[PDB]
Amino acid sequence: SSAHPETEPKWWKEATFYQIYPASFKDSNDDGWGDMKGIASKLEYIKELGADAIWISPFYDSPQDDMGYDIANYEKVWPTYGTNEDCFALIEKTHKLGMKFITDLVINHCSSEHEWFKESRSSKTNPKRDWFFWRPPKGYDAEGKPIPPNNWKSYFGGSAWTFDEKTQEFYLRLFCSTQPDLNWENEDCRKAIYESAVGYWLDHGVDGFRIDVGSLYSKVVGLPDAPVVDKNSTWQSSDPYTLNGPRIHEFHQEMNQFIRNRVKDGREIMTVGAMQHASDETKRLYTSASRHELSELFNFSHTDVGTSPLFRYNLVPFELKDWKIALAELFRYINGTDCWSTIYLENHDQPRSITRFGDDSPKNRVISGKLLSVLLSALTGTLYVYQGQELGQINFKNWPVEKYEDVEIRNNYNAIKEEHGENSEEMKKFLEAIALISRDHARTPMQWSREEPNAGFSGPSAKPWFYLNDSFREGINVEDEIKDPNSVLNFWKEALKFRKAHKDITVYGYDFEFIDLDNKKLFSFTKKYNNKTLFAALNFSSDATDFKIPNDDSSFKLEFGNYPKKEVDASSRTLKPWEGRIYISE
Ligand SMILES: OC[C@H]1O[C@H](O)[C@H](O)[C@@H](O)[C@@H]1O
Ligand SMILES: [Ca+2]
Repeated sequence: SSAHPETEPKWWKEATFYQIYPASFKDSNDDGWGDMKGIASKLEYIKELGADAIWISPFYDSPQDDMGYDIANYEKVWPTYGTNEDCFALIEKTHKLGMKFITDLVINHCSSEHEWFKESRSSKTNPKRDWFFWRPPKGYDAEGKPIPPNNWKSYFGGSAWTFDEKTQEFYLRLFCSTQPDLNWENEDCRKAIYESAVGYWLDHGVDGFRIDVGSLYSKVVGLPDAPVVDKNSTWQSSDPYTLNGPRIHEFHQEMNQFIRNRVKDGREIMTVGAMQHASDETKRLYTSASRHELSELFNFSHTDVGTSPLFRYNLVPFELKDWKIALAELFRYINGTDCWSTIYLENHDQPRSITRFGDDSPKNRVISGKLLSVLLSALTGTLYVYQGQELGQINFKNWPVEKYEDVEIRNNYNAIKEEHGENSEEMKKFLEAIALISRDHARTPMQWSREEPNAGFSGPSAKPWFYLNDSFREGINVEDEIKDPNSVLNFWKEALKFRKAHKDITVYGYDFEFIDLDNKKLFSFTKKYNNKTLFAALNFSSDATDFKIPNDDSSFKLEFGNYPKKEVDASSRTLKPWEGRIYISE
């Protein structure tokens, strides 16, 4: 383990994080929106699951045009969630339970309702004009409408610019129309961002930050028209000019130094960057401890599988190997370095992992949910569990498009309508995809009980902010799963206990090697830690599947799996349907 600097322990390397989506976790006052008192009341549940830390999605004052990711004030809790004091009390309660607390740092962009933008947009001459990206129209079209400065596509569809009538210029918004991008080229802007979004929260005791689209802060000068890579789209991905831009490391080093100098009590701060995509070299530049940038990052290749590179909402075929390789992108690069990795399958931007990567049928949803838990329990990196993942939550079914809340759905729908027609092949493909891929599959209220109609998320008379998934009626809820010894919840409790007990090789294991990489059913690998060897054999299929242990002898003992502990023949070399096994040799 000496030629493996990545094995140096840190609280944040071996912490299991639980991600809370505040709108959808727990309502304490029957207004249909989750809130901080709700979260506080459920911290014991999170601790009992086995979590070491929580990440709460944005709870700051926000119009909710992107459900919190459009922030109007970094220093004020959205009143519907509570007061600032409620938040400080929540941080303290988390701490007093022996858990760490990270907050979501959303500083590529802010709300157009933020005072910075209200000032910026007020004239062309004000001190904050250049805190955002303002450009004149490229020209005017044949109908007299202003043409945006370039061809860039919003992450939510359509143009990445919005026209301001008052000042007669467009402003850049990679996200929704009310999320203007902050101009990191402006040093005064960067310093104000650090003070408000970072310093305030450090002063109030956070243990770290999850950094929203942290790879987007550096725009290539001139904001040039992007390559026309999609021949059936008006607008084009800005990635070459916005993703991992030339100043991105400079900016992350500066922010890291700010954090180091602002902390008052010497505590260890974790940063996890949602960096989206990066070469292995770029990943190392971000997460090498000696670089003083990020602690770790999320890379999205494993959650991209089965979606077109040109458009997330066009489905494409994939095979198990594609997912194996994409998952391994998270962690293989750290081998023999001072870098660190993340491990996750779900977040508030993703559909449910059982639906995507298991089998959500009534027959297989439990066993395949447990299989995914076996996989994640054994992988190197900081593990994240998303609210409801531990219950084996699945995608919702048969929802009409108008039922979806997500601005990502609404804006993409409207762009397709405009470009291709509502009754088009392009629309049909989109509607097919949303049923599998929409962020909204993550966002239906948390299911605490079988109680009609709100599943214990709120009282029975409340109208939830977003519809319940019918799955609560099918036993996917906290109360029913606690009482079922065979539940996905009780299994996740076991998986986290197993991971912690064997943390040297589960959390810090190295020299990851695939076994039978091409296999369309078997996901198998080994890892090392000094004298120890971990071997995984995981059957992602309803068919029985054979496996071999490389250098198989007598030392390989079965330490964890999803089939009944007393019924499994450890010497057998065929996995049952959806069976997973972790063997450890010493
Ligand atoms: O902040 C803009 C977007 O950034 C990331 O994708 C966030 O995780 C997502 O929820 C948000 O819509
Ligand atoms: Ca509420």
